[PDB]
Amino acid sequence: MWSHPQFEKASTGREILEKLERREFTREVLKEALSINDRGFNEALFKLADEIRRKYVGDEVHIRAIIEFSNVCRKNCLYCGLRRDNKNLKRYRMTPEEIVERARLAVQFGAKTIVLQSGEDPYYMPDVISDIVKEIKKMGVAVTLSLGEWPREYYEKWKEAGADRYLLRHETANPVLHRKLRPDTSFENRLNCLLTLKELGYETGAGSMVGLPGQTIDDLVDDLLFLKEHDFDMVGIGPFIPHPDTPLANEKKGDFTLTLKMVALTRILLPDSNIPATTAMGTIVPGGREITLRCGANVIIPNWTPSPYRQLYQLYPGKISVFEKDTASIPSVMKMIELLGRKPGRDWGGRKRVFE
Ligand SMILES: Nc1ncnc2c1ncn2[C@@H]1O[C@H](CSCC[C@H](N)C(=O)O)[C@@H](O)[C@H]1O
Ligand code: SF4
Ligand SMILES: [C-]#N
Ligand SMILES: [Cl-]
Ligand SMILES: [Cl-]
Ligand SMILES: [Fe+2]
Repeated sequence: MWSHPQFEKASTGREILEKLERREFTREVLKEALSINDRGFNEALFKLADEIRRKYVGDEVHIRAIIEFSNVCRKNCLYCGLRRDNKNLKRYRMTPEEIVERARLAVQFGAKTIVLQSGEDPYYMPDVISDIVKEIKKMGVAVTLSLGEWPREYYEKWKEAGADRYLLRHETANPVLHRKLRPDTSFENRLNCLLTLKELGYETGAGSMVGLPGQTIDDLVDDLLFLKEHDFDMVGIGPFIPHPDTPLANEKKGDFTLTLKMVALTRILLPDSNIPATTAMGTIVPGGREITLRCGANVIIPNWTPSPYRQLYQLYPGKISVFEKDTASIPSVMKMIELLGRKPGRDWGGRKRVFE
């Protein structure tokens, strides 16, 4: 019987980069790009993604100020510190006046988008959110909501109240793992929400965690292909960070390099999308968001949740630095952007269609 030797690894890695540069995004090519463990291949992939980012989204790093206004959640996701079964966390809700005034302060510090994010907290839904959104829209900025899965009628009310964008990370495109990790719901529910949000005219954001328990490289390829299929306006990617007060406490943490390759491939697949350097990337490696901004990301989301709430929004350990004042994050990220040679966004930074 005759032999079947593999190709040399250097020549394989060079061929994969060429396929990516020519935009031949077959499953095998995406799988091999995520499986190669070579510093020189990875650096060339990050440079390709940085090139694409320069050409189709430019040098602005858009600043979105987030206010995490309630840590109450009716769901029980196995990865999240806010899951309802975690009784070892003090819960909070901000008043609408606190939220609106905190948003006004971020606008005065120069944020051109306000992100409102919460647990799935029924107290607010739908009418308290609508009132808050109407007040923030009078400040002349964009509004992004990130409130979870709700009925079409609620999404429609919030669009009429003026909301521009909605971030609903898809978490994992594998439906069997999705149901195991999110026992209240399903990938079909999550996708139907994203489809409803797009049909209503929101700019929509999806995106997965990298390194979840049970997730394989083939699953990460399916996440990339799902993102490509829908041409999402925004994509939020970060590593899974185990939380000690959850069932996943003892599982492996998501790997930084693999997550950065996911960000880089997402930029290559979706050249004009908005891609944050997420909080979780800054949690796992010192300077992690700065690195990610050189590997295809073009958005940063400074934490604008005020004390004493901000330290209770404990999605994962290490998320909040207790050492600086709760107005430090917007000037800090502006300094970071300056030192990278980039500039803050000039307008609201909505996704544009310039590729093709
Ligand atoms: N342990 C963990 N590690 C990393 N990211 C996590 C995490 N737990 C939650 N997250 C991320 O935090 C995001 C926001 S949770 C708040 C918004 C809303 N309840 C929703 O679920 O969409 C989730 O989309 C998820 O990707
Ligand atoms: S990920 Fe969102 S829905 Fe799930 S428990 Fe956390 S806050 Fe609730
Ligand atoms: C999220 N950053
Ligand atoms: Cl946004
Ligand atoms: Cl921050
Ligand atoms: Fe985020």
